Amino acid sequence: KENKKLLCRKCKALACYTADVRVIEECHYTVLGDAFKECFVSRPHPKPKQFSSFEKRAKIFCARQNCSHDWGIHVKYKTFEIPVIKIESFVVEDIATGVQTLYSKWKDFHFEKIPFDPAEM
Ligand SMILES: [Zn+2]
Repeated sequence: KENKKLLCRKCKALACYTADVRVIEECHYTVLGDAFKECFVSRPHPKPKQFSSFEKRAKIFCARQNCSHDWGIHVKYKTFEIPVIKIESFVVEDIATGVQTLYSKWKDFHFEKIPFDPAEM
């Protein structure tokens, strides 16, 4: 469908657009672009889990002051350090109507799911 906005569930700030999204291994969504790196901060994790396709390194959070809502983890995939976000952490809003949706699982959120390509980086 049309491009869509993802807002910090807790603080509503603008995180990114569906267009910036890319999918790794079919069920891991990351966000291309520098703009997005301006929205979250990484906090190292002392007891990182051990996922299958990537290596966890930290939890990322809304940069916003007095928000710091949990958005997801930051990882090493192949040779890139990239974020991996949780849909539940956001609110999907349609630009032209402001209708906002709360998804709990990407399986249910339906947009153009472009497979992550190292080209774009
Ligand atoms: Zn926030």
